[PDB]
Amino acid sequence: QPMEEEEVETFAFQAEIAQLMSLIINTFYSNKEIFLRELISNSSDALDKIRYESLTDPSKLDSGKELHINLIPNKQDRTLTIVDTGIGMTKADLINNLGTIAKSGTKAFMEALQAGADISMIGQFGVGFYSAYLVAEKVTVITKHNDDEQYAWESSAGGSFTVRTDTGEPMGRGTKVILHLKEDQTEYLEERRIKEIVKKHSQFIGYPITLFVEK
Ligand SMILES: CSc1nc(N)nc(-c2ccccc2Cl)n1
Repeated sequence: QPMEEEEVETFAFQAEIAQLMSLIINTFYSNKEIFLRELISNSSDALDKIRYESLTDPSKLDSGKELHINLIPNKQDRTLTIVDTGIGMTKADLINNLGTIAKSGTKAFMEALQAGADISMIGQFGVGFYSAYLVAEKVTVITKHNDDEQYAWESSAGGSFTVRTDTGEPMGRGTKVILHLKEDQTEYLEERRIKEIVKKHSQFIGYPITLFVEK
């Protein structure tokens, strides 16, 4: 094929977010399983946003009426994908919300964690997404909002992330978080383990979850 050209935007994480990511990555924490509760909570919040906004404007569901979460472990590529049909993010929302803008709870959470707080407290500080780095060496976030095109965000930490127009499979609306798991964290690809953690932490979320198991 003749050479194709793709635009990439590389961003630096806000200094404190980068400090938090390094703390989560480079330090042992027990109870890493809470990463799933945090991502399912973000999906649930996104599904509430489109649900309430569609009450006033039902055409916001032209990109899909079904409001749900799918969990997709892939043992071949060692990824766990969390997909929702929530509100999604515009490119601007994605750049702002996933690393460039200082988050209110970052400083406070780092002090709490170092003082011996369990990693489980992360969600209360509004930085729960970053718990993905307890189990993943790389995270890819694919998102589609009614007001913009589909975008792919990705980071292996190291203080930067990239954003590009997604060349992958289009989604009607919502967000897909792809966790590229660390070699020692493959238990999160096991259906019994995923079911255990969803029953323990994610029972009252408001939307149906479906776990897709590879035969
Ligand atoms: C606003 S739509 C949305 N959907 C999901 N699943 N997650 C998020 C989110 C919120 C904060 C930080 C990172 C993400 Cl990916 N945002």
